[PDB]
Amino acid sequence: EEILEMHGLRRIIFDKMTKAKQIMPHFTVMEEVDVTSMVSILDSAKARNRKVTVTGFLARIVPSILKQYPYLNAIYDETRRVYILKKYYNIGIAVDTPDGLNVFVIKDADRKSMVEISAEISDKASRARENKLQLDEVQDSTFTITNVGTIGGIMSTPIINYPEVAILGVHRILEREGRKYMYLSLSCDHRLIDGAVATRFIVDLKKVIEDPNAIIY
Amino acid sequence: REEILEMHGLRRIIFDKMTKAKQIMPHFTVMEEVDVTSMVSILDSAKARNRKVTVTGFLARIVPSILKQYPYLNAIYDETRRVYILKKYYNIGIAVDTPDGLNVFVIKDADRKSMVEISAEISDKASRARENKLQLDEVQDSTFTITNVGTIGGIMSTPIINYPEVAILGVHRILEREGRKYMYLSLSCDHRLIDGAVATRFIVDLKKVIEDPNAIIY
Amino acid sequence: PGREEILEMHGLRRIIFDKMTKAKQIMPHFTVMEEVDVTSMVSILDSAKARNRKVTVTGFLARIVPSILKQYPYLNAIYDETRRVYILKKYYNIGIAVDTPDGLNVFVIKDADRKSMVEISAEISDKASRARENKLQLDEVQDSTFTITNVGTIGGIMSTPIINYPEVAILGVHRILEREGRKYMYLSLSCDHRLIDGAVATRFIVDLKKVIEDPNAIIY
Repeated sequence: EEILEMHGLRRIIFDKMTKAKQIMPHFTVMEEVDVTSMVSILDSAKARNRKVTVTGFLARIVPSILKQYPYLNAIYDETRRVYILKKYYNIGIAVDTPDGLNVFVIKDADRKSMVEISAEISDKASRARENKLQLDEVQDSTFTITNVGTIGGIMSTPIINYPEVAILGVHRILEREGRKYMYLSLSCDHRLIDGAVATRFIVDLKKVIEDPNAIIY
Repeated sequence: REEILEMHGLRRIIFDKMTKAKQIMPHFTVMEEVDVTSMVSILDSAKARNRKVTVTGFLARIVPSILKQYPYLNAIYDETRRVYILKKYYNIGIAVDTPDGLNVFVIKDADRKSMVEISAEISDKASRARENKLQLDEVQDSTFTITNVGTIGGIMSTPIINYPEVAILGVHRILEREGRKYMYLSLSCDHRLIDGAVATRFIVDLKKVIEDPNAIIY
Repeated sequence: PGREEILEMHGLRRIIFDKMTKAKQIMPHFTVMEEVDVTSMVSILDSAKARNRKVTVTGFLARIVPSILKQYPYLNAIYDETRRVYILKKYYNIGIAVDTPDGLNVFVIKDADRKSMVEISAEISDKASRARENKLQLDEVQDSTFTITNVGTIGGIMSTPIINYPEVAILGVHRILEREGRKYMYLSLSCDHRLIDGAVATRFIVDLKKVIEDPNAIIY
């Protein structure tokens, strides 16, 4: 039988994942989303230009709804008692590497359009796998998105990249009937993200991916 | 540019008691799918003359029934480790949203109460709950808890049992398929008292009823 | 009104209390799930319920899973109590979850990679039927490198299972469905989200979908 000891990166996640579920009791909701109009919005932007990914695109909406449900992007402090809510909506997106997991953070989302968000993610990925991500480039996420939905899955119950308060679960696009669906999932600090507040968000995010001719306004 | 926001009356009460919730009770939570077709037209008819009732208050009536079949799930955790205390009355925690936070109220002795007596209650217990007029009377010895979010959204959640009880039951949005109307159900519980198996055997033995309410007359 | 009743604790009950308390105490849990075209499997079972009793879903599954624990070695491990340790295991000894009157028991198909479909399915009843009668021996309940829990012999679409501590991964079997015009079923995974990352976890079950997905090829 072969062993090892906890190495560099694998060390960071060991201690941050223990912390994560050590401290924050998790609650998770899932919602079906008609990503049909979605798809053809991506299959149109792939032709007439370049880029956008399912991931990137979902990162363009996510802030604007964090804006609306304020409690969803805070972090939890040293101090039991307090919270620091956040008003600079910028996201992290977890990538697989060789050495381990990662979460580069694309700064103030709600100001880089969709194309950009999605080249940002690649520059930060194709480097993530080289692990040449300057330590600047991994801080200050108000909130995080995780997509297995490239590698597979249909539904996940993620662990909240601490010390954020929420994270979002992206997945494989599945073909039931004749319209393309994808389940999303949200896990969040149920010390503060209550019954409704939880859902009420995912349902709203749902509500947009499910009518993007709107996003325009 | 940030915002402090500590906590208040309730927030702080929920904080500690969610901390305390999922700190001791390890969580198995399972989901079955229910052909709630035959339940919906039950209700949708009672609108056309019977005044009520509600998806919840309906589940609430059957729920106790099925508890008496598997005692372990209507059981409260305790003080010292080493102690179990299952109860044999039935008061069901059913928890609405407020602007203040998550409130939870218990329909005392639901096993004696009527589909309507239940539902015509949850209403006057929750119109209050948001406008914050709810007596201590209305909030103590719960035996188990049900939590409808599908009046809002979602297909399935991973809800967290209300302490110190031992199981909980999530309800979520109702969707068409064939189109018969299904919706997913979920119940989470303590994996010390409720071995995985027997919880499943609870929701199916619930699932079954929701799919044969004719046969609720037993 | 009302009247409660204080119900104490026991050998096996209290050992479940423990394994469980201490399961989620330190295994911070992740869950993921895919859906399988179990339609091409399920029918295989059906040709062989006719001529060669028996073979199950649990049987079928048990005998594929290790060959997929081979590809990703990271989930076939114990979790160590000099804290920071590995014990990535390299032999496969698959666990099983089963309801016995007294409480949840587990047992192990010693060396799964060496046993054919039937033999394991023989062994499972020859142990469940004996855990039920509470006559199951100390060397049979040990050494599990990984465990499967089936509930869809009673129900469930999908559940978040709890690892048999101190293993490191668990796979959760469910009922089949009949979507249209196909027979699907949800599988589930739960693993220590440290010694097992984000992707990997799914990347795993997906390759396990893959070889339920086309059994026709699993002659070799």
